[PDB]
Amino acid sequence: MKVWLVGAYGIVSTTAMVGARAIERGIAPKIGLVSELPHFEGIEKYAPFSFEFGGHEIRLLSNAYEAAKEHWELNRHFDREILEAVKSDLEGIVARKGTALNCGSGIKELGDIKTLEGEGLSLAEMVSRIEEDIKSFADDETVVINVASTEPLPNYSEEYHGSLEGFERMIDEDRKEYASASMLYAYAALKLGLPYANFTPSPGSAIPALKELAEKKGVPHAGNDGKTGETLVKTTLAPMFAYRNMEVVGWMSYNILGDYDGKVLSARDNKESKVLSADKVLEKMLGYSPYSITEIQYFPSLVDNKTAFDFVHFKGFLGKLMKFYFIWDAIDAIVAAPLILDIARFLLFAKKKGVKGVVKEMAFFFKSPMDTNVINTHEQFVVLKEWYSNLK
Amino acid sequence: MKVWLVGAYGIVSTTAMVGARAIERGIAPKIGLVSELPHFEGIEKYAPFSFEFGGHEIRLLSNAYEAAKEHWELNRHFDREILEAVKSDLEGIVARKGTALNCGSGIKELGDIKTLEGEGLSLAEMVSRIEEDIKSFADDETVVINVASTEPLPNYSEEYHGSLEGFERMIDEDRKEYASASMLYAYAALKLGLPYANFTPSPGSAIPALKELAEKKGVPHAGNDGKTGETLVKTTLAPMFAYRNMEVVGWMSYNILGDYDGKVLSARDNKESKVLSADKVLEKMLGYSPYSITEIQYFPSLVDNKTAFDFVHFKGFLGKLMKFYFIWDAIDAIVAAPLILDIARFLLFAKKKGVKGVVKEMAFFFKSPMDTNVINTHEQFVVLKEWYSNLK
Amino acid sequence: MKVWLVGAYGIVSTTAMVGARAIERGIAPKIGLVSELPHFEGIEKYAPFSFEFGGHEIRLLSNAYEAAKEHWELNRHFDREILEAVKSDLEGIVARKGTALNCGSGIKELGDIKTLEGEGLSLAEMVSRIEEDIKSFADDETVVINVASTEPLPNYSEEYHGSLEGFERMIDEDRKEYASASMLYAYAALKLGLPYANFTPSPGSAIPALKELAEKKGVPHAGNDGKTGETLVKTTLAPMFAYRNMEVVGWMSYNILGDYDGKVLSARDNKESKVLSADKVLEKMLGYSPYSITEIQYFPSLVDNKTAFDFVHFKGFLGKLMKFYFIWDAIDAIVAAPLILDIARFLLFAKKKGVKGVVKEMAFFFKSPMDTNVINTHEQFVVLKEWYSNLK
Amino acid sequence: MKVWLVGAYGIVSTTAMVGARAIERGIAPKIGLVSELPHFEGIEKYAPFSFEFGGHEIRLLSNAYEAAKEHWELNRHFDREILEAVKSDLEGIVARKGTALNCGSGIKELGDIKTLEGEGLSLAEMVSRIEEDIKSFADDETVVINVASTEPLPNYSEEYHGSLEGFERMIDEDRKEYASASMLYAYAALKLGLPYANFTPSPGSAIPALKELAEKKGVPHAGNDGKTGETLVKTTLAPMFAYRNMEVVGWMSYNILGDYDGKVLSARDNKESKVLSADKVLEKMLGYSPYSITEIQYFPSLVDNKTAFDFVHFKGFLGKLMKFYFIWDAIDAIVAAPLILDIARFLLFAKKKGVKGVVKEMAFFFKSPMDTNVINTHEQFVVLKEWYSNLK
Ligand SMILES: NC(=O)c1ccc[n+]([C@@H]2O[C@H](COP(=O)([O-])OP(=O)(O)OC[C@H]3O[C@@H](n4cnc5c(N)ncnc54)[C@H](O)[C@@H]3O)[C@@H](O)[C@H]2O)c1
Ligand SMILES: NC(=O)c1ccc[n+]([C@@H]2O[C@H](COP(=O)([O-])OP(=O)(O)OC[C@H]3O[C@@H](n4cnc5c(N)ncnc54)[C@H](O)[C@@H]3O)[C@@H](O)[C@H]2O)c1
Ligand SMILES: NC(=O)c1ccc[n+]([C@@H]2O[C@H](COP(=O)([O-])OP(=O)(O)OC[C@H]3O[C@@H](n4cnc5c(N)ncnc54)[C@H](O)[C@@H]3O)[C@@H](O)[C@H]2O)c1
Ligand SMILES: NC(=O)c1ccc[n+]([C@@H]2O[C@H](COP(=O)([O-])OP(=O)(O)OC[C@H]3O[C@@H](n4cnc5c(N)ncnc54)[C@H](O)[C@@H]3O)[C@@H](O)[C@H]2O)c1
Ligand code: NA
Ligand code: NA
Repeated sequence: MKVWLVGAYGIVSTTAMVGARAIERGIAPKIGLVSELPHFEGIEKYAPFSFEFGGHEIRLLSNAYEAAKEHWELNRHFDREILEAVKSDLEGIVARKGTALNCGSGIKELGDIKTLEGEGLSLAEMVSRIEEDIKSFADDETVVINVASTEPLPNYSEEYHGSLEGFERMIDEDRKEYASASMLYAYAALKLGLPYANFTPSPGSAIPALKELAEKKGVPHAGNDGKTGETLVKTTLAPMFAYRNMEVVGWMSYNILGDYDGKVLSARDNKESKVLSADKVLEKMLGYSPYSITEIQYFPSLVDNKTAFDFVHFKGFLGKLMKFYFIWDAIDAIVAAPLILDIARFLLFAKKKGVKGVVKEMAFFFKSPMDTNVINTHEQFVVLKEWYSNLK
Repeated sequence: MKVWLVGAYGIVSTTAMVGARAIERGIAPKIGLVSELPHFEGIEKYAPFSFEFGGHEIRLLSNAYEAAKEHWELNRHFDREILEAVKSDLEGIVARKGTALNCGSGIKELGDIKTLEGEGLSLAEMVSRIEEDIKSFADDETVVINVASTEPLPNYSEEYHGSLEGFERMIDEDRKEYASASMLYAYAALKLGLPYANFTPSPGSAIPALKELAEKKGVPHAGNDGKTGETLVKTTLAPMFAYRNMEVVGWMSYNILGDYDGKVLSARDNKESKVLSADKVLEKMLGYSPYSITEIQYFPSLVDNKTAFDFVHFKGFLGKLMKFYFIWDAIDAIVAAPLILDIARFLLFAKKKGVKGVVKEMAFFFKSPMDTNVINTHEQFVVLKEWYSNLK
Repeated sequence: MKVWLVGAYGIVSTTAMVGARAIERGIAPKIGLVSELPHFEGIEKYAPFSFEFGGHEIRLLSNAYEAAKEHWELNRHFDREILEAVKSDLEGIVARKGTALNCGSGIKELGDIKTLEGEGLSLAEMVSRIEEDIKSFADDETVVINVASTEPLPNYSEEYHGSLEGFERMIDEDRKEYASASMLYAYAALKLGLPYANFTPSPGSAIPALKELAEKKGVPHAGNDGKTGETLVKTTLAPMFAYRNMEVVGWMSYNILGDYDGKVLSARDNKESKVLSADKVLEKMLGYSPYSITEIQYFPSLVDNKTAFDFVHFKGFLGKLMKFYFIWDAIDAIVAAPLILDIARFLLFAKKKGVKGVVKEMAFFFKSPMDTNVINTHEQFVVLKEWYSNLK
Repeated sequence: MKVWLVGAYGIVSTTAMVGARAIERGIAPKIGLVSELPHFEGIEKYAPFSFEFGGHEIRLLSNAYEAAKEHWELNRHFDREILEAVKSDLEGIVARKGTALNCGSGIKELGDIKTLEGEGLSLAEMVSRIEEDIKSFADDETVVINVASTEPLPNYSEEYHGSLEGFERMIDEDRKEYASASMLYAYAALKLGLPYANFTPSPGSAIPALKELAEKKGVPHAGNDGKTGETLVKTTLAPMFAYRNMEVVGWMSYNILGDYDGKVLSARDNKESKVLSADKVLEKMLGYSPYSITEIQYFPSLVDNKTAFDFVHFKGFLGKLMKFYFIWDAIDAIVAAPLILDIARFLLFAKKKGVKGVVKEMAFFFKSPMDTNVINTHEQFVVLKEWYSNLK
């Protein structure tokens, strides 16, 4: 299959790519890959473990190996022997210039960039560029996945976001103020008939205009926001207090990371997307609102080794308060990369089984799952096993 | 309803008793009580929230208030106002002398004791004493719950444990070597037709002889070993790594507590019951065996504020290792006491709905659930909701 | 001795007062009191353990017992038996209306207040009120200690802060914009010849104008900002990495607390004082600057049980990075209250031994110690033992 | 200078050796090296940073590179580029067969071994072998350092350990029962006039017989037991509670590690040396005894990444209890290796300045410092700076 990755030179994207090749060549195991769990035995009928890559970027690099090597040099998150072994393959992956339209002050932190809007292009002329890039690449086993830096909350609009005719009136009118890059790549993927998933908390396809598009076109789509680390523990651990009839009175989450993702999210406007996609979640599981703080702070020595500290204060019998603490030390790109591969495969599956519109049943992968109030990791894994069973 | 509690002067038992009265008088909330969750709306038809208490003890105290006050003085785990309010009621709860038969070197740590075997009695004469105590107390809404100190592994016997005729040949023969106190109270409860649960990891009713008894007599029973704190997190958190196709390569659990339970478990022979009821659990959820250490150490300053430190080391994508830590700070008797009340109510329910034999469906409450390989807290809560739905 | 406490109805102040009486009546031990360590044997010649209290407040309460009881009700940070025992004594402690001048947006969080400036008074007329309150109270064994909510950074001024003639030209001119409440109480204490310490990070006496005053008047003074919890660990633990020739590359401190102090510091302008009095400290011990973040977030369930989470990332041999974590769970008022008593006693001592100006040698008590680059807790404890030895 | 290392193929030893060469070739920094702190400017007059290595081993390997590579393969605790760069130099380091005499059941865990006693040799004939190995190597700038696996407590003897004439009567008599390998290498180093340090908690030179020897021969010696990680925090952090007049009521230390050191210490008899060299330390700083547990458990996934979890429970004002937690994640060989280099250099220094007998002033490096009750890391660093100042 083919996968077009927006943000193709990022750490998640490049580590998905390193990983795919390394497993393909049989020099790495298949751990971390949900689509390789036994209950999904049979998936390789529809989405075999075979990948070719392309994508959009705004940072300047020769190819995807150079990009992979840049993150590796800092993180050493896979062996030098893997890098060497996948070099050749990754050198032939060359991203295309995308659009950083309304992608926040955070984008400054990425250094050297070049974008389509900086060429002067109108919305319609950018859309055309994006679609040309993908369609030239795409086939009938192609999926577009967004793994680009998180954008701030978009400029509000019922007219331009509320319907597909309204969204297309935006492009027609060249009303840049209401378009964000991630809306345009999602728009482009769906107009071309390709499945789309958003691994970031940027709006993407989560606006009505694009939900309506995906359905008309009969195209499956999923998101938003990969649930990979702290929030996975949170949606796995919060249920417990509910099952035991306890009140969570406060829950603190503090995350520190560096590298590009930590840099970008170091901006106030970009940060806001991720902190509000991480605060309403307790309520969806407990039905009420504990005092819940969630913070991201930049901390450069850690690079992609995002580390989180949470503290859960909770009432139990007689209303006596008690305490729980945890700490997560993992590299974000390792928890994230095989999920891109699973999501893709599950997308191809769903496309082949005639699925269209939000694949709500893929909530298991995401912090802000579209078109569903099922947040509890256990309930989401069941919904996912049962979804796939019904369609196999 | 009535509840006969073995170890009636313990902290769990006395805090169940304080709590029951305090809620009865409407001066405490119903938090921590699973039987009060909305899905169990309707239970109060069969097991209303109304309790009268009795039990067996070996430590010497005037009544259950004096006992409650002793633990309170050290722990202050509920308000002074509650204690005062429940005093009168608890002063009229007077335990009966039980049996510490083959209950380990740990029993020394409890100080002043007196037991039936120390009167010289044979097995048959002790059995008679125990049954006389309970039957005089019991009615048709009576349940017997074991909350006594944890016993070591019992002396092995196919003949005497393997069948009810064989177990009764033990009593007949006065073969003390093969009987443990907790087998005799379980034997007595079931011979009298009362439901029984074991909140401790001592054998209790978990031997074939007594499983066969409960069935013949048409009596429901549940256990073993209340899952209240660290192990609840463990069976709630371990699934996550499985759902995400990760390998847990090692898992460390270290617990420190004091007070009587920490004292008794400070012995090598008594400790062994609890550490082996806490080590095989990962396998039942993951299907393989991480390196898993589980320790209990005495630490007197903590009293009943058992605190646990766990560390989970796990492989993910490409086999990169990563780390998770947690720490649990809670008072054991607060996490444990409403469960005694739930278990009782669920026992009365099950009795009334004609249930007999192991109530496997109550696995949710226990670390060593009898007659079931369902350990995952999520799966156990579902099995419990569905059990009760089918019978309501 | 007498102690006038600014913020006399706060938790620190009231718990110093509860504690002093409880020890006086011999119903509490002398733990937490540095002035009671054996190397300070002999201090009771100059500052016996005997206290009478007064102070300034802006929150409305009948007396210091009602105030003590308010914090106790929420925190239960000492026994009910102590409260009862010290009631009478504390009921006869009645604060006087002070001034909240330029004390930040945070002051809103304290609810019901009344202040001198709200009566309309000029600077000179407020100064007069403050001095009248204290002088009526004071004797020759009186010390004034500031334990009031933290103020934001004051409005900058060389003219009005730079000299005593300049500061007094401020009062004369009624230039409120450049005066903060804590400058006026410090000004008043020193004009009356009383020793002063600042337990908060508000400017207090730490401006040149007031340093010059204290010297002229021959009056000892100390500050700023009680080092009681996290920062005590930080100045005790940071040296270690230096002694071992390691580079600290990043150090994260995150604090969560509630109650009034957490409320007030919940404001952006008030928070700023405490976060900049907690960030430059590493450099003073290591001589360079690790990436250091320090945050305070409001978290109401904790009340005065401020809890902190720090993470220290550091290079060692060959430049390999390694990790250290800690967590502090303590009630702030317990760590803070005996220090008020020590500081006072050490102030009276110093006054009697003819000491004047900044008592740099009391750095051991403070996060921002005036007139000294000695931050390392070990070095500060030595400087303090040696100071007192030289004067005894 | 030359350094003879007992246990020359261990991770500490080989990483000291990798490190020394890598710094020598100017491809690594001098971090972690206490002898390179500015207060020891001038040391390179007496002990320049220049090293040649030799040592005794019992595990079978071709040279010190193969040994270094074995630990590296598992731990990757320095770059591949360093290994390659130091290869040649390390290939020419070939250990000599030593003695595992009375070195515990733990020694089984090391796999393939060969030892002098297994050749049949008497004590006198082994001593001769050991001395021949070292003397052939030694010069006038040679030091012998013990970095071999920890031995159990030795078989008790006043006669044979109590005096040098008595110890030599042991060798003479061939009374193996009372000799441990580490006593014989220490005996040999000192008879040859070489300085000796013990980086392990095995007796070494810490018996009177060998203390008397070192003095007669005018030879400096130091130990025991490198204080590198958890215990360094403990002797840095414990003072704080004392300075603040608090009572530590309990202190828990739990360590988990793997690799050879964790394997060997996995034995009950070997473990005992390290747990009793880690329990009496609090008293030497606080003057009383908190409840203190200290444990080591094997945990193979961690290899040399020893991780520790401590919990400190302590009374403060009014006797209110409060809590502190910490966790140490570091690789033991990184914290340990430059100390071998410092200790050596400080040994050569001391030898040249005519120092003889225990160098008590090197306590700073060790968990069980000989001939001194100075345990507090701050006080030990001062004693060390002042020692060196007095002699420079
Ligand atoms: N565990 C995780 O790594 C995790 C979890 C949840 C969500 N995410 C989201 O995944 C995304 C990528 O994560 P990462 O850690 O690889 O970050 P990264 O910054 O290294 O990668 C993002 C890449 O996208 C590029 N980019 C930014 N805006 C773009 C645009 N509008 N068009 C085309 N390219 C653009 C950047 O140049 C960069 O190369 C981030 O939004 C992150 O928040 C990551
Ligand atoms: N969260 C929890 O508190 C928790 C969790 C799981 C299991 N448990 C089990 O619950 C039991 C009670 O816990 P606790 O903390 O109240 O301990 P506890 O020691 O205070 O109470 C046990 C009581 O039983 C009595 N006893 C001991 N052996 C007896 C015998 N054979 N016959 C009659 N009485 C006997 C003791 O005297 C004591 O009063 C222990 O086995 C414990 O391991 C507790
Ligand atoms: N461990 C600690 O508790 C700790 C450590 C370092 C510094 N401090 C500082 O101590 C101070 C008091 O701490 P707390 O926890 O008791 O807080 P608190 O809010 O309960 O007490 C402060 C009291 O001062 C009063 N106040 C505020 N501004 C005033 C003004 N300008 N004039 C007169 N009264 C005023 C408030 O009404 C309140 O009653 C805070 O600044 C705090 O930041 C506390
Ligand atoms: N931070 C630390 O690494 C640390 C801290 C304090 C003490 N120590 C002590 O340092 C010693 C070495 O630590 P390591 O982690 O390198 O362990 P390691 O097991 O890898 O190295 C010890 C080496 O000594 C050899 N050996 C064992 N007994 C011997 C004998 N009697 N004669 C000659 N060789 C022998 C072993 O074969 C091995 O190669 C251990 O005692 C350890 O407890 C280490
Ligand atoms: Na870690
Ligand atoms: Na705690």
